[PDB]
Amino acid sequence: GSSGSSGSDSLVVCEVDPELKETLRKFRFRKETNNAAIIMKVDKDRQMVVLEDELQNISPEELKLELPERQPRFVVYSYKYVHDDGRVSYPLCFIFSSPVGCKPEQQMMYAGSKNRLVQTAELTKVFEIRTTDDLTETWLKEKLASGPSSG
Repeated sequence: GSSGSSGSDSLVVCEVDPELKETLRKFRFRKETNNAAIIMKVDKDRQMVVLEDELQNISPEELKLELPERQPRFVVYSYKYVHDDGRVSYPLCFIFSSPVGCKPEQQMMYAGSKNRLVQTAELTKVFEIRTTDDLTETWLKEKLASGPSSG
């Protein structure tokens, strides 16, 4: 992690909207049993993270399509992993949608509030996708299984 440059230690960290905070607490304990995703954004007007969209019964291939191509935002995908003996749990993870074609003025808004939004949802698993394309059934199940491959 050398490639890159920095200067001052401060960003435009945003708060965790009250209307959203619940969305997370509920998502983690929702009355569902399928794969669902939650895309949240940050309003520059209220410098606070607010829900943007919520899709249910969607695969790791559709979410990537729902995401933009040059706009940073938060995304909480809930996959369903099975065992074998007859046990299946849904390992909720935090998918940070951060493309390489967006502006450094916005990306920061999410890069600085990311920890805040995540910490709010209480997600022990957080991943960063360099691009929607990355968000693939595999690239996803790979992180859950047991860490990705190299890097």
